[PDB]
Amino acid sequence: SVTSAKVAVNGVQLHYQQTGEGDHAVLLLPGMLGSGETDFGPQLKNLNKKLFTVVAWDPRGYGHSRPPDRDFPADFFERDAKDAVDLMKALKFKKVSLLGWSNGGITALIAAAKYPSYIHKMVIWGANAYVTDEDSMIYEGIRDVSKWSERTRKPLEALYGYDYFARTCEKWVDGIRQFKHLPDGNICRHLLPRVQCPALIVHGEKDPLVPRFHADFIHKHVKGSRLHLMPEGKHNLHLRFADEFNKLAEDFLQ
Ligand SMILES: [Mg+2]
Ligand SMILES: [Mn+2]
Repeated sequence: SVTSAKVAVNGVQLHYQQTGEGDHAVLLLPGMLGSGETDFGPQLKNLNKKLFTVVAWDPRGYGHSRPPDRDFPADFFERDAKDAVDLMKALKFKKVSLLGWSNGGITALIAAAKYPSYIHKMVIWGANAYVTDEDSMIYEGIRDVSKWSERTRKPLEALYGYDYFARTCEKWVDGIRQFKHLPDGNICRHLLPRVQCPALIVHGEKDPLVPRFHADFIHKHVKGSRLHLMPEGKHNLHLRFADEFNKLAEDFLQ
């Protein structure tokens, strides 16, 4: 049983979903253009409701956190990280663990580094702490939503409507693209050494959007982190292998 609602945080009404009664609060952070509704169906239903209290948020401009419309300033990842922790604080949790997928994992790495006393543990997958030419190219091939597989496009076209969907996707490529021009193509390489909580980095060896070197780099610099490779996993491994991923995360969080 899942409840959806909005809460006022930093000038925006953020939408989120909540389920469970457990004393271990967990925030599910979605990837680009994501939402609790489209990115975390299997988690919101299957994660142990006895052990955890699960919340899936919609970053401003994504999901149902509209208005406002999504924009991508130089600090958009840090802004999402602030909103994410302020949202959990708004919901009265005193500490939380984080499950971050893709851009959501980047956000989670940032939150843990900036608000270490608030974060217990974290599980991230498909994140990249910087942008390279290989990434830049990958993102260019993702730009046009029309070129997306009817399956991957259906839920998002339904959520936002084509126009907003395709357009936001464009601004995202332009937004994630801006980092290549900073020293080291940096997004958060400098914050990895500041992550102080136990971290589990999962990576699908067949992930087509994020090269494995990004998972190896984050494992290397996040002290005490563990890196788990899934031979058949792709970028959406928590959906394609929900039961397998869920056990991995639940075993790690306890
Ligand atoms: Mg360098
Ligand atoms: Mn929502």
